[PDB]
Amino acid sequence: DPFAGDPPRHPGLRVNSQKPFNAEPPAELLAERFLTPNELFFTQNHLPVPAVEPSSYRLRVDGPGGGTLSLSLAELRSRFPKHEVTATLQCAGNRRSEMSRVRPVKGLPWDIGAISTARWGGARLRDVLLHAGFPEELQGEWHVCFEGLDADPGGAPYGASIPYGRALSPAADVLLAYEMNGTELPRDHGFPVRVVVPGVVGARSVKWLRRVAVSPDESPSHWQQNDYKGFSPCVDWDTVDYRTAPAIQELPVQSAVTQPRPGAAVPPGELTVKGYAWSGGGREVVRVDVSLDGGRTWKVARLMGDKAPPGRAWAWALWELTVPVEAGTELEIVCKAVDSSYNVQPDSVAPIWNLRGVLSTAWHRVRVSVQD
Amino acid sequence: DPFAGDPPRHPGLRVNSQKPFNAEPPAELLAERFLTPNELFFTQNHLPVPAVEPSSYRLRVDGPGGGTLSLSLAELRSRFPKHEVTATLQCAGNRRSEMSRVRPVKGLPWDIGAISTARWGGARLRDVLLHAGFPEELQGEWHVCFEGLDADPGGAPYGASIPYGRALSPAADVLLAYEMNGTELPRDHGFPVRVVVPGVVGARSVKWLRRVAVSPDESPSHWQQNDYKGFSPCVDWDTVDYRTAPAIQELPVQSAVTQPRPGAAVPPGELTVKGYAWSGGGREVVRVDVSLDGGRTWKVARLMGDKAPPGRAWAWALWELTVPVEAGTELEIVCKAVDSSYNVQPDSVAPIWNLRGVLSTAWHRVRVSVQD
Ligand SMILES: Nc1nc2c(c(=O)[nH]1)N[C@H]1C(S)=C(S)[C@@H](COP(=O)(O)O)O[C@H]1N2
Ligand SMILES: Nc1nc2c(c(=O)[nH]1)N[C@H]1C(S)=C(S)[C@@H](COP(=O)(O)O)O[C@H]1N2
Ligand SMILES: [Cl-]
Ligand SMILES: [Cl-]
Ligand SMILES: [Mo]
Ligand SMILES: [Mo]
Repeated sequence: DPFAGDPPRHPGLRVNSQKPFNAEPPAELLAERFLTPNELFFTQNHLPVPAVEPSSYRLRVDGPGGGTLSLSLAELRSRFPKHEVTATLQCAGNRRSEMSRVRPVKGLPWDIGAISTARWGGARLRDVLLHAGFPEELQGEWHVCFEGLDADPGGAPYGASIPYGRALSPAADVLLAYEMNGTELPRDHGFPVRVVVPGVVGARSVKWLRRVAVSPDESPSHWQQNDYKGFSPCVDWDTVDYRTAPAIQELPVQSAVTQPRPGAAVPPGELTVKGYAWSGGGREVVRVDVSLDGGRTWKVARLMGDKAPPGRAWAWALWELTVPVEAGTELEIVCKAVDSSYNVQPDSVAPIWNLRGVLSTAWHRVRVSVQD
Repeated sequence: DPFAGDPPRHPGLRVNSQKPFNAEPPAELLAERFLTPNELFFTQNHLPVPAVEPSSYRLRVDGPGGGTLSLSLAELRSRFPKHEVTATLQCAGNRRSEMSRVRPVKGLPWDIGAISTARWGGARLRDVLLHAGFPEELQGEWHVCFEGLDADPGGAPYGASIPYGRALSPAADVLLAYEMNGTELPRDHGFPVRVVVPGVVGARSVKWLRRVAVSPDESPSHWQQNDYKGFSPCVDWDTVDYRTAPAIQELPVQSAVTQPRPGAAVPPGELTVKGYAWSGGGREVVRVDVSLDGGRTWKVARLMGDKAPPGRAWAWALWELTVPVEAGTELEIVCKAVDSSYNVQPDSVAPIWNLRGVLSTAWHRVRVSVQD
């Protein structure tokens, strides 16, 4: 059994796949803290988790001339000044289950928790590429490809890429992280090294990093070429052409209600509605609107989190609204967020449906009742 | 009469205000060419158009030390290498009239044409600021403020600002343009010099430029402080607080059908539906979905325009779809676009309504009939 070596996990996780392991924190905890504890941080693994011996570990990074720099874990910690970045990882498949309610899709049935936040610490990718000899700017469209230590039966490793410009930008904060929420990277989250690409879909943050290579083309791996792309709602498995859409990089504006939960009965009087909101590309969320009546009237919720500099809002904003509720009434609780370029979330799922169930950002609707 | 000196305009424009002059090209022409002819390019003036004598004209630019560089038109053309940028200007109030159909708003009643595209030529703002002595990077949050030659009765000039980082970035392409579609700037469009801020709302492209100043704060002008901001649909004229929302800079994904027009009767057989689509922040539009039945089924339209580099899609994409139509049927034609960070347009206007009628990006719906 190729999965016998996997780490043990926290017992309260909402597991949707045991092998390979994929799970999300329970929604009643998801937004309980700004930083998600390492043991509740959602996990997405495509393969068995690699067992890595710290000192024999080497990160291979290909130089501009065809040579190969070979860094050990200790050298990565001491050569480069440690940088810390608090960033939210949201999986492309977050909220896929709401899509399945319209028309079945292919994929892990995530609810609203394929997203978590953490303070990451490690080397700036930028610094590692400069040390390897690359210039700050290459002419044309270049990419930085990553490969993990985890590989399938037939030898292919999980892989992804980001544009060279993003890798080199001081502002973009791309890290080769070896620390998570102040402790070392847990095995499930990439020990000893992973890439963390703030503002960008989870798929690009390659875990258990074994190689970094600069290339004129995107990563040729299956997960970069033939997956994680958005299509028209009309497209199906026989008409789908992966060359007609760009690989998902930055994600659109997103939000969900974490309290209360669907079906709940809530005491009359006052109700505190809580949730998260986030946007890709470092775009700050500037407002969250909340509705108790299915989206015909709205009030502005209160935002917490900490103002990050412009174009660098890598972390979610948690929100709450305490509102008056009348005994024996029916509520349809809805939330929607607005980002700094004023992008908004769409009303319904059907018009954004796609065969892979990714990019599910329609309003989150929660139905509950007020106790008599 | 303070407006006696205004330029004459093309006779076929859809004028919504004569003084000050505000007009849009007729929708049947809007998307007829990729570059909008200077005489049809939409015009938004807040005040009378300034009469400027070329040789006595001086652009005042404040240096880092409190000094003042003073450039003439000839020096602006010869000191700095001319750069050309094709960029679409969309006004914050575009499609405001669709908002008014839900609940009256305050503002010029634009239809779908408060948007146009042109090839601009002039000095890079960047180069002008470096010549003035500024560094490529200032610590903290800085702004570059602009003031036009046009001023109200009580002396205040039209003004706006953009973040310093945007002004200095080579990639961002901010220009002090003196040419438009190969000829000199027409008076209505800012002769002799205007700022052109690609990917950003029209309001920031200050026309008839008289001053450029770097400041730790945003432009203090009315149009930067107490206008051009987005609010919750619940907010009204007595609860509105302009300090709770950011000045609009980058705009969200947008699209509209230009052919056919509402109410048209179209021959049976085949129908070519045409329109535009655009997104702010240099984000390319990657798809346009078109529906003939009110948005329940969709087909992918065909895109034209020319692939710009990543993060620099400053120009709209024109689109068309030739579709089969049955005699004696009713059609509700709808279009929606998707940008490179996968942002999408919302289904309905009501949930994005705001008191100023700005940021109108819900699906454009056109109802027509097929002739028997
Ligand atoms: N090596 C490797 N990295 C990977 C993956 C993987 O299967 N293998 N999954 C990816 C995807 S789809 C996601 S959403 C994130 C999730 O990271 P997390 O498990 O630490 O939350 O890891 C990315 N990095
Ligand atoms: N000096 C000056 N610049 C200005 C304006 C103005 O009133 N005065 N209007 C602004 C706004 S709201 C818009 S939408 C654009 C429109 O530019 P255009 O008239 O060339 O299309 O100009 C901007 N620049
Ligand atoms: Cl997934
Ligand atoms: Cl307006
Ligand atoms: Mo993912
Ligand atoms: Mo405007």
